[PDB]
Amino acid sequence: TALHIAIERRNMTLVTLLVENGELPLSLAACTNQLAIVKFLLQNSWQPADISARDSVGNTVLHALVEVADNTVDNTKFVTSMYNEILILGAKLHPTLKLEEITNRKGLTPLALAASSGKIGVLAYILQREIHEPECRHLSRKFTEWAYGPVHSSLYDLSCIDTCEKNSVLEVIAYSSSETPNRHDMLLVEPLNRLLQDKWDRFVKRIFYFNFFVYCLYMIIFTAAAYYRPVEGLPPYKLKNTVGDYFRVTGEILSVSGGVYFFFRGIQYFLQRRPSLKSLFVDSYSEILFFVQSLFMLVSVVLYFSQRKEYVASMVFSLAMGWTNMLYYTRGFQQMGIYAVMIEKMILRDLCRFMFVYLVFLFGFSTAVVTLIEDGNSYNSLYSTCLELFKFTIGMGDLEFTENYDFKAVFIILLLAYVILTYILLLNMLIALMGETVNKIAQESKNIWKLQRAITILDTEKSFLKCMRKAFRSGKLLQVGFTPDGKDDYRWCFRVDEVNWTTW
Amino acid sequence: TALHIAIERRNMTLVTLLVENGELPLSLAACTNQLAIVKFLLQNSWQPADISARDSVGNTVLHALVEVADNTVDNTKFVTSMYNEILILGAKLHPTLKLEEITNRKGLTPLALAASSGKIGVLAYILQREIHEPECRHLSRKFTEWAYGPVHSSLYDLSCIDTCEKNSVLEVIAYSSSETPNRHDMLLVEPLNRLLQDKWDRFVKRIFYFNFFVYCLYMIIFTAAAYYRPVEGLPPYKLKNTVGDYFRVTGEILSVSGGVYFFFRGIQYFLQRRPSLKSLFVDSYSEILFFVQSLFMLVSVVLYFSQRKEYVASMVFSLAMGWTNMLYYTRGFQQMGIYAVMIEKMILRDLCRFMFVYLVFLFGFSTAVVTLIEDGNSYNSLYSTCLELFKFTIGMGDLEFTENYDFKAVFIILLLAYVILTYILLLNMLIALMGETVNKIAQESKNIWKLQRAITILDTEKSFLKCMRKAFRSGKLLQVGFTPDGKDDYRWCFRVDEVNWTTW
Amino acid sequence: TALHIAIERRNMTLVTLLVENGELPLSLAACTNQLAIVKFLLQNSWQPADISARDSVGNTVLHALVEVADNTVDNTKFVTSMYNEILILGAKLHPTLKLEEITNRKGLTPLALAASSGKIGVLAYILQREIHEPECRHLSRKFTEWAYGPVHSSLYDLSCIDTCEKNSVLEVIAYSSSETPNRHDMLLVEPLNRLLQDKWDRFVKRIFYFNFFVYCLYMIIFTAAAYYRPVEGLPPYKLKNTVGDYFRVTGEILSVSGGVYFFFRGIQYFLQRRPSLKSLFVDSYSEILFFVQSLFMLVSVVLYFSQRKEYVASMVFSLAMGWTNMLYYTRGFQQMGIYAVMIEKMILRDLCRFMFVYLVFLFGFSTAVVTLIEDGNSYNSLYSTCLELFKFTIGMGDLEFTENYDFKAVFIILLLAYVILTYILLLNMLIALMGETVNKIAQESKNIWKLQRAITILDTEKSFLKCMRKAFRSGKLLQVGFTPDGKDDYRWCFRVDEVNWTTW
Amino acid sequence: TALHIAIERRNMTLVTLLVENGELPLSLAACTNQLAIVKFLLQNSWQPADISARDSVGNTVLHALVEVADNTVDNTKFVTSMYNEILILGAKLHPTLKLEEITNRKGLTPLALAASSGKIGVLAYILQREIHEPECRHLSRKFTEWAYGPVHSSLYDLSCIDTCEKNSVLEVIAYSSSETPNRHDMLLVEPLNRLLQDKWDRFVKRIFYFNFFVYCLYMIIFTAAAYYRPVEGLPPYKLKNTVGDYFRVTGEILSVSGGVYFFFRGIQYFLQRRPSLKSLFVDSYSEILFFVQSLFMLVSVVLYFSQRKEYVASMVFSLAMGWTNMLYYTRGFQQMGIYAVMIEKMILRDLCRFMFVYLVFLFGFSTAVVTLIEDGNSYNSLYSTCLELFKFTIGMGDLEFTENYDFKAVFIILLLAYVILTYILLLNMLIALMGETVNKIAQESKNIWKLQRAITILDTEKSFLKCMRKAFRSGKLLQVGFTPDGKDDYRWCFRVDEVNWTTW
Ligand code: NA
Ligand code: NA
Repeated sequence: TALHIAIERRNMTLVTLLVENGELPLSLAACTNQLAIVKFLLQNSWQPADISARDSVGNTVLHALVEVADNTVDNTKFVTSMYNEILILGAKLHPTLKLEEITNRKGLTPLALAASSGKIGVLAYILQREIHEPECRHLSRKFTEWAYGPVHSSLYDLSCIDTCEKNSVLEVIAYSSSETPNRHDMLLVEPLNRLLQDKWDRFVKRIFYFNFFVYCLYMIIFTAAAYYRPVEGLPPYKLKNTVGDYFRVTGEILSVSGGVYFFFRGIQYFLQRRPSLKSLFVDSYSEILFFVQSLFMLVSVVLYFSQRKEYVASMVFSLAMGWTNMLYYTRGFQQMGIYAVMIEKMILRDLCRFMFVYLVFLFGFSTAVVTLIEDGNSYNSLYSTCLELFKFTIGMGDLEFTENYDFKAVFIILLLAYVILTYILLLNMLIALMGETVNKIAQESKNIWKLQRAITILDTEKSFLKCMRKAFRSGKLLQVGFTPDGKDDYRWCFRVDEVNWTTW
Repeated sequence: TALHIAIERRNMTLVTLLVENGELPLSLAACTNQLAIVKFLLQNSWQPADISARDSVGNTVLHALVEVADNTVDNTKFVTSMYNEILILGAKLHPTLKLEEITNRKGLTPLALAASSGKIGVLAYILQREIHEPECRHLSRKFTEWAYGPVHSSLYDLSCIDTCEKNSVLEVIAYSSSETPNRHDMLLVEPLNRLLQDKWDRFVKRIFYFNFFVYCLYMIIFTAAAYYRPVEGLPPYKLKNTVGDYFRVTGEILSVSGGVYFFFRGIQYFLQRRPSLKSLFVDSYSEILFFVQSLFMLVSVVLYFSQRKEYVASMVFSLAMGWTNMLYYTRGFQQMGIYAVMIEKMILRDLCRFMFVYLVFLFGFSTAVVTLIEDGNSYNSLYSTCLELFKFTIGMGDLEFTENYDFKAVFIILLLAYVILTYILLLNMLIALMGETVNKIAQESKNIWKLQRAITILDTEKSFLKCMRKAFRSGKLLQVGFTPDGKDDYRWCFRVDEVNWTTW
Repeated sequence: TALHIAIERRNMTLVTLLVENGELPLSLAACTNQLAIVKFLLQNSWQPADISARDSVGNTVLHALVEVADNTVDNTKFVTSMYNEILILGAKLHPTLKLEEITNRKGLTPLALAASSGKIGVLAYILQREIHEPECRHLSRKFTEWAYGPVHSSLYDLSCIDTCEKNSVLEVIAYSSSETPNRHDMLLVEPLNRLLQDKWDRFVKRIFYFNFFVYCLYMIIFTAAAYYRPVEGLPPYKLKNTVGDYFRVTGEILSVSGGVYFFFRGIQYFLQRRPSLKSLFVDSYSEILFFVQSLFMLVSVVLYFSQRKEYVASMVFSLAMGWTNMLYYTRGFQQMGIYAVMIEKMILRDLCRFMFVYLVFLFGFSTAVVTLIEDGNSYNSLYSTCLELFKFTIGMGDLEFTENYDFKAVFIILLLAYVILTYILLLNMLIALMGETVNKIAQESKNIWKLQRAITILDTEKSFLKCMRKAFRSGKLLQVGFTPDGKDDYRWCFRVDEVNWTTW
Repeated sequence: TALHIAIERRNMTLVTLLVENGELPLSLAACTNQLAIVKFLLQNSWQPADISARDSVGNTVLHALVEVADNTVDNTKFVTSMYNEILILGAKLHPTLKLEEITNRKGLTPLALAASSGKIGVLAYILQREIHEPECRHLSRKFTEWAYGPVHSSLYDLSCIDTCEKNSVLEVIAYSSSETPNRHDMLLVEPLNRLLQDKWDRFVKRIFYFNFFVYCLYMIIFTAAAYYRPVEGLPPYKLKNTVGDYFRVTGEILSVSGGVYFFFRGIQYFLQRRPSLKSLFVDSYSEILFFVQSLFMLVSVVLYFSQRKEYVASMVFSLAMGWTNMLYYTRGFQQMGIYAVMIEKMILRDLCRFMFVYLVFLFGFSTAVVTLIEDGNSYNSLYSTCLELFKFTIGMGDLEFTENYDFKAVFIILLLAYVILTYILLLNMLIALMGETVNKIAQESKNIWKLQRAITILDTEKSFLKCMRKAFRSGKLLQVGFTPDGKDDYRWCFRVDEVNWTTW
C-alpha cells in the first residue's frame, strides 16, 4: 500500500500530507524507528489516532513493538525506550486505559508474549521499570519504597508473575516447548529469581523432600516384594497362610498402586502438554521414563493375571527403571544435580548418533567373519559371532574364539582390523566427544539446576492448589502507588534488597 | 627492463617522459598500486594503450590483477577496488568489449581463476557487486530489483556459476585438488550457498536418498547371497533344482553386477581426475574405498571361476568393506555426517604416523622376548610372541604366558617394561592426540558437511545430464538490466532475500 | 537516627548545623566516602571528636574502615587512602596514641582482622607502606634504609607478622577455617613470602626432612613387625626365647608407641581448632587420616589384648593407611606435592558425588538381575550379583556368568544395558570431570604448595617453642626510625632486596 | 665509590666536575641509560676516555652493555640502540679498531656471549643490522646489495655464524646446557634459519638418511644373529662347519663392532660436553640411551667370553633398546618427529614423579593384604601379591585370587579400595596430566624439530671435517662493502630473498 509505503520510506512530508488528507498503520510506523511520527500519528489536527484498537491479526501496538525485538543490545535499548514513550503517550492521552492489561484474542499479555517469544531484554525491562516523575509513576513496576542508603530496598509489582489465572511469567518460562533461545538464563531476572527462591525455601522444599522419601520407600517396598516372589507353579499364586506371604501381598498391592498412579500422572501430563513427537524426548525426558516404567508394570500385571510367567520379564525392567529413575530427584541439589543432566544429554546425542556409526562396523565384520567360518561351538550363528565381536569393544574378548575357519591369515586379519577400528579408534573418539559434551553442560548448564527447580516448583504449586491456592500466594498486598482516579494501588508486591557503593 | 624498472620505482615524471617518447606494461604498473598511472597509461596524447591485448604468458590485465591478490583484508579491499576502476575505465573507453567474458589461452575466466587460486575476497566481490550509477550498471552482478524496506530482495547474475560448459564457479570449488586454503568456507558466499541449498532441496535430495536406499538393498542382497554360499565341493558350484539355490544365484549375479559397476565408476573417476599419488588419499578418500571393495569382489569372481576356494577370503573382505562404506552416505546429515569425517582424518593422520612409533616397540620387545626364550606351547615362533604382546596393548594379555624361559627376573622385567611403555603410555598419548584431532574437526569442520554436499550435488547433476541437463537449470531468465547497445539483458538470475535494520 | 541519616544523605550544611548544635558517628561518616567530613568531624569549633573511643560492638574507626572493604581495585585504593589520611590525622592531633596497636575487645588488631576477613588490598598496603615526609614516617612499615640504585634495599616492620603472642598475620592466614576467598594467593605479599622462605631455608627444612625420615623408619618397623606376626594360637602371644621374637616385640612396641602418639597429636589438634563438622574434611583432610590410622591401631591393641583374633583386621587397615599417608610429606616438594592435593580433591568432590549416581545403577540392575534369576553357583545372593556387576565396570566381567535364568533375551538385554550405561557412559564422564578437576588444581593450585609450607612451618615453629622460641626469631632489631617522643624505634625488621629499571 | 656513585645518581654537574678534575666507569655510566654521558665521557677537554681497554673481570663496554639486557621489548630497543651509538662513536674516534671482533679473556665475542646468555633481541639485531649512511656502513651485517622492488635481496655477513674456529653462533645455540630461556625459538632469526635450511637441503640430508639406513641394517643384522644363537652347551660356542654358523658369526662380529663404536662415541661425547648430573637427562636424553644399549652389549660380550650363560639377559635388553632407539632418527621429520619428543618428556616428568605416588599405594596395600593372609598357591610371598595387585591397575586382575584369608569382608574391602584408588582414580589423573603435557609439547614444541635438526646438522658437520671442512663452507666470499683503509670487504655473505608490499 502507498500510504504505508511512504511511512516505510522514512518520508515525513508525505506522512503529513496524508494525515491532512506490523501491518497496522501505527504499528508499521512504530516498527521502523520513526518514533516522532508515532507521536505525530497519535494526535493530529486533521484527525487523531487510537492505539487501543486491536489489529485484525490480533497484535496491538505493544504486541507489534515486542514482536520486532530481536535480542540485540542496541535493539533492546531502542525497543524498551520506544515502549516507554508509547506507554507515556497513552497515559498522557487518557490514563484510564490499561494497555498492558489489554490482551490479544489469544489471551497473551505483552509480558506473557515477550516471555514466550524469548525476548529477554523487553521482559527484563517490563518486569523491573522505575519511573521518577511522580505524576507518571502509575504504570511503574520496580518501586523503591525506601532506600536507607547503602541498602536501597525495592518493591516489584508481580501481578501476573505468580498469581495469574492465565499463562503467567513463570509458567511460560518453565512449561513451554523449550525451543526458546534463552530460557536457561532468562529467569535470572530481578523479581523471578528471588520469587522462586522464596517459594522453594518456604513452601516447596519440604513437599519435594517428602516426595523423594516416599519414592524411596515405594522402591524399597517394590524391590522387597519382587525379590521374594513365589517360584512354584504358575500365576496367579494363591495366597498362603503365612505372615511373610500376606506381608508380600501388601507390598505387591502397593507396587501396583504406585504403577497405576505413575501411569495416570503420565497420561494426564501428555494430554496437558501435547508434546510434539520431534520434541518428545528433548523437552520432557524425565517424564517419559516415569511413564515407561509404569507401562512395564501394567504389562506385568496383565501378564500375571492371564496365567503367564513372562510377567517377570516385564517386572524386572520396571524394577531396574524405577531404581535408575531416582536421578530425577537430584534436581534439588546443585552439586549432584548435574549428573542427571549429563546422562540425559549423552544418551540422546553422544550415544544415539554414535550407535549408527558402530552397528555398521559390528554388522559388517560380523557378517564377514560368519561367512568366513565353515562350521565344519556352534559359532555359525550370527548372534553368537555378533556377541563375540562386541566383547572386543569392551576389552574382554579373545582372538582365538573359534577354529572352524579354514583360513587363519584372513580370519585374524579381520579380527585385528575390527579390534583396531572399534576398540582403539571408535571408542577413543566417542570418549572425546563425551568430553566436549561434559565440558559444555558442566560449564554453561550449571543453571539447568535453577530451571529444573522452576519446573518442579510450578508442578508442586499446581499440585497443592486444593490445599492452599490463594493462601499459598507470594508477596504482600502493599501500598506503593496511587492511581489517577484517586484509588490507592494495593499491589501484590515482593520486597527486595540491593546495595550499591560507587553511585553514592 | 628500464621502461618497466622506472614504473616499478614509483616514478611519474619518467613514466610521462616515456609515454611522450605481471610482466606486461599495463599489468606491471597495475600490480604496484600506482592506480592513477593505469588511467594515465590507458589513454595518452602521445599514444593510447589497450587492455584487451592478452599477454604472451596468457594473463590479461584482469588475470594479472587477480594474480597478485594474497587474501589480506586491506589487500582484498585494494584489489577489488582497483579491479572496479579497471572495469569502469574499460566501459568508458568502449563498453562493447567484454573483458570478464574474455579468457586466457587455457580457458579460465577471471572468476574461474580466482576460484581455483583460492582468492576468497576477489571471488566474493565479483560474485556480488552492485553499481548505483545507472549508466554504468551493465557489468554489475548483484542487483536489487525491488527493496520493499525491511526486506531488500536481490538478484544475482549466476551466469557461469551453474550453467557453464567449462570450469564453473562450483566445479572448481568442489572438484579441484583441495590444496586451496579456504575451499572449506569459500562456498558460504551469497549466491553459491543459496544456489546449492535450492538445488538440494528441489532436485537432488531425492536422487541421493534413493541411492542410499539402493545401496542398502544391494548390501543386504550381497550379505544374504554370501552367507548362504554352498560349502560342499569346489567352485564353480553347479546350480541345483531348489528355490533357495536359484534365489541365491539371483543374489550372486546382483552382487557381481554391483561390483563391476563400482569398479567402472571408480576407473572412470580416476581417469577423469588424474589425482596425484601424493594426494591420492587426502583428496578422494571416500572414492578409493568404493573402488577397492569392488576390486576385492572382482578378484573373488576370477578366483571362484578358476576352480579355487580362496575366493571366500576375497569376498569376505569385500563384504566387510561394503558394510563399513555406508558411512559415505552420512554426508547428507549434519549431526551424524561428522563421524565419517573424523574416521577419515584419524585413520590417515593420528593412526598412520602412530603405528610406526608402535611397531618399533612391538618388534623390539618381541625379538627380545623370543630370543630370551629357549623353548627347551611352541611360543618360540615370532608371530605367536608378537601376538601375545599385542594383547597386552588392548588389555587382555597375561603375564605368565610362557615358562620356557630360564631367567624369570629378566623376562618379567621385559614384560612389565613393555606393558608400561605401550599400554599405559603410548595408548594414553595416542588418545590425547585423537582428542586434539576431534577438537579441531568437530569445531571447525562443521562445514565439511556443506562441502561434501557441494561435491555430491555436482556429482548427481553431472549424472542426470541425459535426463534433464538444460531443463534442470537453476535460476530464471529474468530482466534486470539493459546493455549499451539497447538490447535487454536477460540474465539467468537467482532471487534472494535479505533484511537489515540499523541502516534504515 | 536523624543525626546519622543526614550524614548518610551526603548533607554538609546539616552536618555543620548539627556540629554547631558502621553504627558510630565517625565510623558512619567515614564508611560513606565523605572523607572531608572525617576531618571536619575530627575537630570543630563547637566541639571536637575522638577516634580512640572504641564502639560498643567493639569496632573502632580503623576496624570499621577495614570492615567495609570489599576487595575491589577502586575500593581497595579508596579504603587504603582514607585509612592513610585517618592515620595522618590521628598523628597530627596527638602522635602519642597508637591506634593500630589498639585492638577490639576480642583481641584483634586491624592487621589481624584484615587478614582473617580476607581483605587482600588493605593487608597488602598496611604490611608495606612507605612515607616520604620524614616528620610523618613514624607509623610507616616498609622502609628504604638504603637504595644504591638498580637495587633499592627495603626494611619491613614485621612486628606482629612472626613474633606475636596473639593471632598473628601468618597464623590467621594459615590456621583459620579456610573459607577466606584469597588465602591461596594472599601470602604472596612482599614481607610474608620472603619471611616464610627464610624460615624454611634456615630453620625448618631440616626439622621437616627429619620427620619424614623418622616416619619412613616407623612405617618400615611397623610393616616388619606386622608381616612376621605369630600365626599359632590366640593372642596375646607369649614371648619366645628367640632373637627374632624379641626383635619383633621391640618392633611391636615401637608401632604401638607411634600409634598412641598420633592419636594424641590428633586429639589435641581437634581440641585446639574445634573444626566444624561441615568443614571437618574440606579444611583439615591430611589431619583426619593420621588420626584414623591411629584409631585403627588402638582398636587393634584393645582387640589383641582381649583374647581376639580380629585385631589383624584392624591392624591391616592401619598398615595400609600408614603407607598411603606418606603423601602428606610431599608438601615439601613443588613438582610432586600437587599429586597429594589432586587425590584430596578428587576423593572428596569427583568421586564422592559420583558414587551416589553409580550405586543407584548398580543396585537397580543388581535387584533386577537377581529377581530375574530363579536359581532352579549360588548366584541368587544379592552380594554375588552385585559383585559380578561391578567387575563389568572395571572391564573384567563376563556376560555368561550364570545360566539359572529362564529368559535369555531379557537377561542379556539387562546385562548389555548395564554395561553400556556404566562401563561406556558413566566412567567416561567421571573421567571427563576428573579432567576438569585436574585442569583447575594443576593450573591454579600450584601455590597450595606455598600454603601447605606455611601451615607446616607454623606447625614446626609451634612445636619447637621449648627448644628455641625467642632465639628462633626472624628479623633483626634494627634502627630505621625515630619516635616523636625522641626514643629510637628499634624494630624487628626484615631486610629485602628489589630492583627496578624503568623508573630511573 | 663516590665517583661512580654520582654517575649512578644521574648527576651531570658532578660528572662534569669530576671530568674536569658494570664496575668500570664507562660501563657503569652506560648501563644506567645516561647515553649522553657516554659521549661526554668518551671524549672531554680535561681528558679523553677509551673503550678498547678491557675490564679486569673481562667484560668490555660491549660485553657490559649486552650483560644488562633482560629480554624486554623496550629494554631490547634501548640496548640495541645504545649499542649502535657506541659502535658509531667508536668508528668516529678511530674506525681502525674492531671492537666486536675484540673478545674477553675467555674467548667470547659479543655475539657469542649474547647467544650463550640467551639475549634474543641483541643477537637478532647484531646478526641483521643495516646502515644507510654509506660512510658508516663498514660495521653493518645485513646488506641490501640489490632490491628490484617487490623483492629486496639481502646479504648477511655470517662471519662467525658458521665458519668460526671458536664458539660460533650455532654451536652455542645448539650445543650448550639448554638452560637458556629461548633456545627453542632463538634460531628462527633471519640468517640462521635459512643457513641451516640450506645446509640440510644441500650437504646433510643424505649423510643423515644414510646413517638411518645403516642403523636399520645394523639392527636387522643384530636381530638375526641374536635370534639364531646356539642353545646347546655353554659359551663360547665353537664355530661349526656350516654356512649358517659362519654367516651368524659374521653377524655377531658386526653386532659387537657396532656396540663398541657406540660405546666410544658416547664416552667421547661425555668427555666433550662434561654434562652436569642434575642435567644429565634433561639435555642429552637421546645420547644416554645409545650409550646404555652399548654398555649392555659390552657386558654381554664379557659374560659370553667368561663361560657364562647370563649374557643372554644382557644381550636381550640391548636388542630391545636398539630397536626402540630408532625413534632418535625421527628428528628428520616434522610430522612424526614429535612422537620421539613426547616420549622423552613423559618418561621423565609425567611418569617419573607419578611412580612415587603409585609405589606408595601398591606397597601399602600389598603389605596389608599379605599380612592379612595366613597361608594356612603360595601367595604369602610379597612379590606374588605385589604382582597380583599390579594386574588390577592394568585391568586384567581378579578379585578372588586367593582363599587363604580368614576374613572375607576385610580382604575384599581392601581389594576394592585399592582398585578404586589406583585403577579408577590414579590412572585417570595420570592420563589427564599426560593430556596437559601432550597439549604443551604438541602446540609449542613444534620447533624442537628445528632445534634437533640444528643439533644433528652441527654433529654431521663436525663429523665430516676431514672429508671437507673448508670446502663444505656456506656462503660466497662476495663484495658488499669497503673498509676505511681502502681495502675491499670480501665477506662470506649468504644471499637472501624477501618481499614487502605495504611499504612501497
Ligand atoms: Na579386560
Ligand atoms: Na580398559
